[PDB]
Amino acid sequence: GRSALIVAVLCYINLLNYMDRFTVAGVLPDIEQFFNIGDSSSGLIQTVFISSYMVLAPVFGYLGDRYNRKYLMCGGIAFWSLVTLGSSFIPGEHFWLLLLTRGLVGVGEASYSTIAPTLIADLFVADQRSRMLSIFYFAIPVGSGLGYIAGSKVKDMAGDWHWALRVTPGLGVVAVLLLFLVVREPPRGAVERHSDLPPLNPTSWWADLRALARNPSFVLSSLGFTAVAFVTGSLALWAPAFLLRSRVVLGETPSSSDSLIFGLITCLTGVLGVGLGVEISRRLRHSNPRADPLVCATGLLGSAPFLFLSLACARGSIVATYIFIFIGETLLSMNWAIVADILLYVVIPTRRSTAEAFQIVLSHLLGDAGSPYLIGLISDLQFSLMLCAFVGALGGAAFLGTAIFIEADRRRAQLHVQGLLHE
Ligand SMILES: CCCCCCCC/C=C\CCCCCCCC(=O)OC[C@@H](O)COP(=O)(O)OCC[N+](C)(C)C
Repeated sequence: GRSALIVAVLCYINLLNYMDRFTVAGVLPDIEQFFNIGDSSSGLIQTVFISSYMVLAPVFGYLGDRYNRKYLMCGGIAFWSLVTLGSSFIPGEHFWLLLLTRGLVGVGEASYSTIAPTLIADLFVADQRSRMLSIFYFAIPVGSGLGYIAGSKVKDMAGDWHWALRVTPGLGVVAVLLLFLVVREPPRGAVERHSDLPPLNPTSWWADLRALARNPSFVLSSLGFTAVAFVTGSLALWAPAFLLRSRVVLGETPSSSDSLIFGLITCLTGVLGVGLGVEISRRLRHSNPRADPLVCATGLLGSAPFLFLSLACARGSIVATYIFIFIGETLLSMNWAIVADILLYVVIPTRRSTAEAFQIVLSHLLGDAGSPYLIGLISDLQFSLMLCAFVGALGGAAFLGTAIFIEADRRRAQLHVQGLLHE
């Protein structure tokens, strides 16, 4: 009864998190005009954000494995909300202030995104964990899309680009108050372990890193998740320009309507993919214990041919291409929630924050330092799509390799929880 309200609070804070991530991307051309900057500086904003995020994710993993998770989350939320509200007041003489404030936003969001799913892990069990993680990753893409559209509409109505950063910090003191009042910090593995036992002690951090590098299920699911994130990021970067150029060749248009249509499509396939993936994995898991990574691999390698045929279909019509991309993105998007589950049952509750931090670092590094840096390098159009398909096939092989090792690793972790094995 109280854990449902905790899940509602965490879903709301996740929606706010991605809203604050994308509210500056929904206002980008007026930023490019205000500070007198070219094309590279928007990529510099996003690069500073993701770099601070990746560098400060391991620190908050190490802190959330050993200290009060609710206090660190409250501090992170208060920090990024305060620095956003302060970043609203930057004059046009200094752009590096905007860069530094984006870095601090990245720090706070790294804190929250590293620590938050461990509470959902420690409050529920298998199927209910799967459904509440489904709600969490329902909250991410609606948050991103609504943040873009809210920044854009607030800038259009108010007339100043600064007001795009003034909408989100007002909904941040509410999240801090809710996280202080409603959420109560659960023990590390309260439902995976009886209450009469002494609490589990966190060992050294080097032992945590060696133990997280010695199990193959977690590493291979992280590599599959990395490949999926790379494929989706490159596709979202490439698709609107491709559809515009297709309508240029046909002659319909000699970036607003197609952009909003593709944004609606991305949001709807995100929520439908998370829902369908959790549903199929929960259905199949009872008759097959290795069904989560198999469903991940089926989603990835069954999304591959729909996108592969959309390029051939785009010459004839547009509606069939839209439909086929809508069908492929769902199978691309099951993997978020299913990979979050696969992480949260193969890792000891004294290592889940470090596992989330390592997964964040690996995924964001090999996806976002690679796609806008190598896709644009090899593009300047079919070899980029062939590289995308090769990475997708490698991710499918990684998810099958996860399916080989998921039983032994889940058993070893659940026996380590019960104290029957000692490291
Ligand atoms: C039981 C229910 C209890 C409470 C219910 C509340 C739950 C959540 C509340 C409200 C959300 C509903 C509104 C629908 C959201 C749809 C999002 C939406 O329509 O977004 C508009 C699109 O334009 C966003 O996509 P873009 O940002 O363009 O794509 C990115 C392009 N890029 C180049 C910048 C990378």
